Amino acid sequence: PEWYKSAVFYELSVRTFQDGNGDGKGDFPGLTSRLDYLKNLGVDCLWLLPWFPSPLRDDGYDVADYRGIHPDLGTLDDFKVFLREAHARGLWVIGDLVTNHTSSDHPWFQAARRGPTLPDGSPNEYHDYYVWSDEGKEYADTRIIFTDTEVSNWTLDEQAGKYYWHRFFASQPDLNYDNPKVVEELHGAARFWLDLGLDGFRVDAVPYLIEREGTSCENLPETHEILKGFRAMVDREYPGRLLLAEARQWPEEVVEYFGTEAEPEFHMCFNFPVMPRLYMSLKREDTSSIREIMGRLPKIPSFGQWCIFLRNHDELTLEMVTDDERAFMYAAYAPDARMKINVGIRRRLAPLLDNDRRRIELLNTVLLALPGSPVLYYGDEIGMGDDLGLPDRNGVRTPMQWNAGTSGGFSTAQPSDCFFPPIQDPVYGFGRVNVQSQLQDPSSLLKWTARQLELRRAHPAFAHGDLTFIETGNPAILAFTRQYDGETLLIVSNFAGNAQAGLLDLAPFVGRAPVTLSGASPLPVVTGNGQYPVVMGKYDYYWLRLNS
Amino acid sequence: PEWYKSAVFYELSVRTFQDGNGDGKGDFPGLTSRLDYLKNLGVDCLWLLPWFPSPLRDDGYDVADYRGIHPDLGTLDDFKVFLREAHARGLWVIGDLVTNHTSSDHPWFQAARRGPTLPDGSPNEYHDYYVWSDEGKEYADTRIIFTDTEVSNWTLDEQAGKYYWHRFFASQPDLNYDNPKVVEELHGAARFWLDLGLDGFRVDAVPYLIEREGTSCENLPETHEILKGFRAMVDREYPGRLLLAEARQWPEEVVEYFGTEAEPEFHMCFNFPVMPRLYMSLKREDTSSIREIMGRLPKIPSFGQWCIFLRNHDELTLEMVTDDERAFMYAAYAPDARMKINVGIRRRLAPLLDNDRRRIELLNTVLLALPGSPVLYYGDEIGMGDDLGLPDRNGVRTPMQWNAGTSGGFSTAQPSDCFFPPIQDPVYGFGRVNVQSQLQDPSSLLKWTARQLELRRAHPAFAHGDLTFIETGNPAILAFTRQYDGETLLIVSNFAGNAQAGLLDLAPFVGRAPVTLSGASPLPVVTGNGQYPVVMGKYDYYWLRLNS
Ligand SMILES: [Ca+2]
Ligand SMILES: [Ca+2]
Ligand SMILES: [Mg+2]
Ligand SMILES: [Mg+2]
Repeated sequence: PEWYKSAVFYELSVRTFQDGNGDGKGDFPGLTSRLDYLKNLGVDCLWLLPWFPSPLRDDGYDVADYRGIHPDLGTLDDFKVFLREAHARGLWVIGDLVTNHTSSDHPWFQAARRGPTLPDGSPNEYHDYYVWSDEGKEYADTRIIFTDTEVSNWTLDEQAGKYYWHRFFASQPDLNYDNPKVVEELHGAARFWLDLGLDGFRVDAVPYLIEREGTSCENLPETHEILKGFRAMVDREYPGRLLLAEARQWPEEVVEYFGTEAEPEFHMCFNFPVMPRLYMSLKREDTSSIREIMGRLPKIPSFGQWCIFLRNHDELTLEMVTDDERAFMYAAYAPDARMKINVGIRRRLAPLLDNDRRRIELLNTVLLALPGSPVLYYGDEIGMGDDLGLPDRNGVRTPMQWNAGTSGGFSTAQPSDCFFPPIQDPVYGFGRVNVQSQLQDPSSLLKWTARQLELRRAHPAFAHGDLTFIETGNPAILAFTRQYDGETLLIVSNFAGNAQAGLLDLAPFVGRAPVTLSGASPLPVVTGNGQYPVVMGKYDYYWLRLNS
Repeated sequence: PEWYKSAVFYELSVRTFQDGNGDGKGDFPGLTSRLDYLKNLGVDCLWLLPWFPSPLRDDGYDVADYRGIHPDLGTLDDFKVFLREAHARGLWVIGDLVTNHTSSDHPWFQAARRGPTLPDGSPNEYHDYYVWSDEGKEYADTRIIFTDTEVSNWTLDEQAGKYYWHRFFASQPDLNYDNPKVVEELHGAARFWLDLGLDGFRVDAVPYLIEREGTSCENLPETHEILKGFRAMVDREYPGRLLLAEARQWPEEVVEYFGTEAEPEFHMCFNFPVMPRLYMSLKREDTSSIREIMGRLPKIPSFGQWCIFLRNHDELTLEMVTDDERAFMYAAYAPDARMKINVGIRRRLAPLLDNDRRRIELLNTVLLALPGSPVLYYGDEIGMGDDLGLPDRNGVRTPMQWNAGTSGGFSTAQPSDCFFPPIQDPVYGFGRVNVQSQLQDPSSLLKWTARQLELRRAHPAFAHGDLTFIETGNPAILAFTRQYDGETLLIVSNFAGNAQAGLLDLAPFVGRAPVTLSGASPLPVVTGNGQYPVVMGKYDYYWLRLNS
């Protein structure tokens, strides 16, 4: 069983996790000091957000050199030391491979915008690196992903006197995947890092690579043909290593990015479609939305493994839901206008659940109990909040809060001089929410989280089991099984804020004794026709074993 | 129905609650400015600890003047407006009344220790206020309560040249209750406050009033008669007021202190024995002991009511349990030797339960669902902690933590200057635990507690209903019913730290559906033989109503 199947991932922005030189910006020297924390929390893989040189207009997803380390974060040596030390400790590391586009400041585009043919008469290698147009009329019927900023997907470079394509920001010019030179250019970039010992990538914005006139330009098969090339490259050149796709898409298109047994594609994809239904079912006290969405997920290849997440560095995306659901979400979870952005809500996990421990522990159990490898977003293990006064998605990207000293331990510089200012308010401020406190608090959320991860660690049916929903007779109770290697788990959870009664249909399991995973307290043995009755308190989760 | 029966009491010390002027001592003006806080919290009566002028040898139970107020706290006027402002907001306030003895600094005793007659020949009215002996030998066959500091119960005064009787500290001389002038004083002290519109008294040290040769000098009939005299007086002149006995004796020893229908005495007494038991049941995962001790409660007069609590200004008293019981408690709740004192444990509530919100709620619900007027202790609504770095039981008498400003909002004095220092530790310190945070946090403990007091208030069966334990078939689960006026309450509670299953014997209520007091979500109806199977999560509490 491959390593990425049993792994727990944890996502972080180097620039915001821990600064080590008082300049007010996170860095690899500082990240390297903290590796002990992550490891003993129960994290196996780190996934760092982009670390490359870049004018930082989409926080360094606008890459200006693929083989660099942004000055801010340290040097290539620091990076190597970081890597060596993660590895020393049993930690895997992966990064973000930004494939669909670069910054407008990349030397490549600086050459491209000269003209189609060089002033000395000769032709320009770099102009057919990008995607140009004269009138800029192609690919209408194409959505504008950054709706609150971009009015079109073609913009007008003056130096070139033509239009260029960008699904994202104007300064993030899209890369021409019809030019096979460009495919070799990125093959280089991935070799570069993989040679250093990096254990994989999360690859970014992958549906949008190839663009055909008369289609939406998402999930095209040519796109997939390209990706197939990369996984081919890795399957040959670097056995073991991981490829992980971000695809914000409906469930039938999302599965496509695993490929087939015969034509393998990605090792992992994020389960984007389950994550909103989690929040929705919460507010509706109705888990149906969850059952439907999981029931629309085909078997994936032997090698595939789902990637499960609650939140991340981005807005809670609501693009891939019906209009009716979208509006309902906004009213229930985004009452103020500055809580919205693009087609999504820009908030951290805890503020979304109104800082309610009970609801928080609940939705983390379901993150753990589903089929996949879970990824934690940094700071949510201690219950960090947001600063909605920061532009774009910066309010969920504040500094990690280590203790109650200056800037919460992230830096010796005053908050004002940090790159993003650490939360100081009475509820979510570092005064009250920080790691050092919760390493001393016996009942803290951090201890709770460490202690539950460990519990999942001791049962592999979580990581590797099959799944099968149960009948509860009550939409607020959601039950399912996980079997793997002789182990049958029964996970029941109550999405209602008050007590709820179910009748569980355990017909398949007649004669078996249920017991608690924690302490094996015995429950009555299934009998009769196997209709097991239950009552459940507000937001309870029962994690169970069935013994034959 | 008499106000004291429905009410929720709240115990604070003025000296430690809020400081108006920055002297570093709480006082009435400061207290006055926090009355909205208390109104909104949900409580009905303020029990104040001793505010009388005193040298403070025995924490102000050593009184220098029963008709004044200690100067640290304010003036008689400050008190009158505090009282006018409490009342204006529907709060009753009661005070501490120390009947058996005064301080050696009381004028009475200073004037008493001259001699049986004056330097002008004439006799000395105040010689007979206290209790004198020539050889000091009477009243062997009586114990020395404070076995630690005191040797004798007679102490030699050189100025009077005689011995005086004192049950307590030698600076707390017994009043001479066989002298009728003194009974007059006791009545006049009580009348002073009752005129100001004080609503009642906690009456202190009653068993030891009268002392007789040849007895225990405890619980004597003569002493009961004075209290009847006392009760009689208040019924005549100030009807509606409350007299509550402080007195730590088993419930069947204490019933007497209510008196009888014909000859009233005290309106309320404390029930001590359940208190330790709730704690023990939790950690033994077994509730027999609670059932058993409510089972053994005597009948009490119509006007009677029991008082009932969790923690307070003193140590968790383990006098009222078996030795084997006392060991379990010390083993489970007092790992550190220095958490022990005086057959008790000197820790606040959240620390006792490892700051575990679930356990903390668990226990408060039961306190509030059980018969008896509950008294809550300042600071436990926000989960304050303790300072064992302070002597005696001053660990649990730290200043209230209002916000995260200087001295946690209590004073403008720096922490070192405050009367006792506010707690600053990582877990329970005012940077992390305070009112300002908890009001701003939609899911705080403080808000929860108000929710719950609201919930109690809506169902009179909690104040006036009878009590009937049911079966469950599993010790960790504790179920009972409250009934008054047609309404029937069913409150089920889980004392185990993991899921548990029960079979509730609801035979008396077949054909009836239980429903949630919170959002009125209903459950399966009761059917057949009336055995109603349940499941409960760790430390759950189910507050239910039964409809016909
Ligand atoms: Ca593209
Ligand atoms: Ca006496
Ligand atoms: Mg730095
Ligand atoms: Mg003062």
